[PDB]
Amino acid sequence: LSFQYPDVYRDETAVQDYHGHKICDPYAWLEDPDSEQTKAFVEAQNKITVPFLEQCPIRGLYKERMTELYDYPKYSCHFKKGKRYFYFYNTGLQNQRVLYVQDSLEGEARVFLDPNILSDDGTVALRGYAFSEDGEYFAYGLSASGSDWVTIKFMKVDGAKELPDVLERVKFSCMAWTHDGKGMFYNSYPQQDGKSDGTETSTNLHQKLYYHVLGTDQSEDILCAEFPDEPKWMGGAELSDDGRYVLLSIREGCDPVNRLWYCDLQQESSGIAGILKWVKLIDNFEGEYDYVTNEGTVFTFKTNRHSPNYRVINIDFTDPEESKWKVLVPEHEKDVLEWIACVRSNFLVLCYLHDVKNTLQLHDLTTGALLKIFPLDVGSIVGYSGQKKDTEIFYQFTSFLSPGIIYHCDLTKEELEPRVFREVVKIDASDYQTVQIFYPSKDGTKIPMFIVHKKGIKLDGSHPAFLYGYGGFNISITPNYSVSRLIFVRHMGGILAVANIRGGGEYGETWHKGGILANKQNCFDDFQCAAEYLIKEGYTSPKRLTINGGSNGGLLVAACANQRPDLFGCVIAQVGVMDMLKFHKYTIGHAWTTDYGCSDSKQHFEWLVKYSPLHNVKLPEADDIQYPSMLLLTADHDDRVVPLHSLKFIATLQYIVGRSRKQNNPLLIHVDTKAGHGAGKPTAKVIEEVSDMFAFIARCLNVDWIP
Ligand SMILES: O=C([C@@H]1C=Cc2c(Cl)nc(OCc3ccc(F)cc3)c(=O)n21)N1CCCC1
Repeated sequence: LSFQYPDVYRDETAVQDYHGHKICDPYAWLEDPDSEQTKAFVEAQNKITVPFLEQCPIRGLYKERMTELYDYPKYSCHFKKGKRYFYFYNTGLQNQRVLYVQDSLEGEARVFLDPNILSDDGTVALRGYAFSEDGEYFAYGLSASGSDWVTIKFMKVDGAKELPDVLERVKFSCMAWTHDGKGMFYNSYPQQDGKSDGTETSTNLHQKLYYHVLGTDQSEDILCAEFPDEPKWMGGAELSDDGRYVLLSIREGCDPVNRLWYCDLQQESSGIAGILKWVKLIDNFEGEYDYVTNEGTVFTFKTNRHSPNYRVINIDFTDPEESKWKVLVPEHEKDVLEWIACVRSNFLVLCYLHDVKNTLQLHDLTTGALLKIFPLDVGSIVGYSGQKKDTEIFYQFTSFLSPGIIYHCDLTKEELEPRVFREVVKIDASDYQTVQIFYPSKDGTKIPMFIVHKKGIKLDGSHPAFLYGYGGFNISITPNYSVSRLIFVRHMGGILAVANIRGGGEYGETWHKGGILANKQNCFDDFQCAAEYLIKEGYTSPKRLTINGGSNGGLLVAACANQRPDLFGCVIAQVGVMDMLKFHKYTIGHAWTTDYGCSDSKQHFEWLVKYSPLHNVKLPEADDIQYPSMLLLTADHDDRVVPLHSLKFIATLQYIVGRSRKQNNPLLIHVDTKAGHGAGKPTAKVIEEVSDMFAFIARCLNVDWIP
């Protein structure tokens, strides 16, 4: 190799006992982000990775092309608040998109909130916001350096006037104004020792629900709900459309279930003055209940209660027993109800997932009957606006081969006419083909996969491929426009693939349950079978195949590298969960035990230890097999998945596998600064990251640039 791996001390005395099973953790010390030892480790690692990537002549070519092609106007849906319209817009290469305001759709827009002026490198980003019911006041969250921590600030909308109000210690928070305009619900965590900036690893427990009265200090905020005996519970508030009820959704973890309590605000003795008079309508974690709208005491919810593909029910608060609920929109046999919104008083907009593609349609609130289908090409809905009081909808559609397009429909009209509102890269979609196939996994289950490539290629195994997966947390991986991936097709001759493996939401809760807990290994088997399909069918060959995933997808590709190193040429794991025995100890990791289990349980430990990437690094038995080239990407403010996961994993890879004489493929990490898990990352950093990724592939697989 062009470089030498850093010295990394092994604490051979570090052992944890798990129900009698001893696990050695010689790099446990990398769990302390503040030590001189850990800082020295990160610096030494970056010092080998950066020259390796930057020496690849493809990196500069890729970066230039990405900078050119990503430079196109990006608009969000318009949305109306009070008498004004708002929308986000990026002129092309701004680090953060900017919020604009206008007095009508025809009116001249002006800047309302520009996050770019809050830093010099675009690393302060918006994270959550809420307008008051009348649209005259505005709360917004700010996150620095990509941390999940939020500071909430406030503006008067008329004149875009900054207000003094500031809320600290906010994380994983609701933002909900009471319709009297007096104040806003939000969540905070109690003060903790050490840092709260995203570089700490401290577990987040005892989240509370507070109410902030506009024009007061945070110290005076009213505590409205707390769960002293249930440190993991998190209670989010929303107001009913008529302003009468606070609905509290209590969550215990990342499971699609919640308790649902309500407070009739008219029944408070003296306004919001302390713990509210909660009525515990649904006081268990057996199902999800997501508020859509109400008409008096009849409340409409999206639910998965006895309905793994989701359905719409009405619960009457005056007769709340489950036998009495009405099924407004029954469950479909295969299509998953993703979300539903009430608009124009008595319409419902329903978004379904049909074989991993979105559909959109309009239903009647009173009967649930279908009224109108909104035609879409094959792709995803990634934005929507239209509240109960609104008389129009906007929605944003995206696909693999065309950028986002915004549609508008005036719902006041007899003849409903969905029309293009905003359409914008100077890329010919006709040069590419997209297909969806279904391949059998190990157990026979058919798994969907999308494949995108240049039209007319020969399936002779000669092409480099980029195979992406996630597989968890009920997240569905649906088509989206990616300039970075298309550059790999056009300028590196590549084939793109996304495998819709189990654990995701693509086929509802049964699909999710097929990739969790004792069945987590299904995710990895599904993904390995996707690779085998691409190889058998002649799209690629193992030495030419790159796999990529982020977060739970980082776990995916890391486990696959350990289990089938022969199947892959290159692995890029972004912000991955690698220590499956300790993940629950840090920040919000406790919430993930609903998908993974927890090593505190003897039963769950036996699942986890079999696939935990950190614990399954092993030299391939066969002399002709080495590990694939591997690149781990993380950042120093990733407080979602603390970076120790990647630090410990790369130390282990370099020691166990990197020292072997047969290992010639590099095993590298890069740890970025002023960045976190990914949300809110500035454009400049996104461009650098994708350039790093495709330079790694180019160098490791010796791929030529195609001008
Ligand atoms: O980030 C996550 C998961 C997946 C989506 C998500 C969200 Cl939206 N919020 C998360 O945390 C906030 C939260 C909010 C409410 C709640 F009930 C539990 C957690 C969260 O942890 N997650 N990881 C899972 C694998 C490693 C990272």
